[PDB]
Amino acid sequence: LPVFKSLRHMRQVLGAPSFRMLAWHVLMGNQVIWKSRDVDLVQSAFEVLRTMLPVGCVRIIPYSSQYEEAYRCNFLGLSPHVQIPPHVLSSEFAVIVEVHAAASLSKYEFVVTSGSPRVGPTILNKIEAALTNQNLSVDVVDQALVALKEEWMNKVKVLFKFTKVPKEDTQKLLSILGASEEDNVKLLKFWMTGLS
Repeated sequence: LPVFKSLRHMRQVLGAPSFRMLAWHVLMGNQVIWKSRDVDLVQSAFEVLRTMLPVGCVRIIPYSSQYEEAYRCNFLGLSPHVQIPPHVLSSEFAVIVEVHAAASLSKYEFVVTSGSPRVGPTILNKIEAALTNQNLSVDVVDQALVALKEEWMNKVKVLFKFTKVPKEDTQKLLSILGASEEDNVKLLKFWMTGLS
């Protein structure tokens, strides 16, 4: 009963700024750390978050008793008293979500942190915007995410096929495809790991 049910639910619970920072890290392939007493809640978090990535981009250690580095996983679950190394705590390339009992999910308080820095990537804005509109049916949200994800994976394919070979050509192509901006370029690079 105390689990995340959707992206939208997760957004309601964590809050808008926190969700956006969390989602940006998921999308870019940065390490996502969840520290909780509750194994199932954490599993539900990952089940929800993974829907934002191509299935090939997911490497999960669901509930570890020690910190594991990024090469080990991009999704990491943790026991409550596990200690996170300083480089992680201050990293701009990881996000930590810590769950505690508070004084759906009312009994928990969530704190989301990351090393301090943005505008994109585009799929994030589009995803956040869909979650935002409370007038959206669940099926619409779900089907839109699938589509959005597919559109972005296609761009990855197009980009891979294209750079099988000037160099300024790539930016030009990307520009037509609406994917020239710095974050979009970073996302495509990461998403390419989800392809052979």
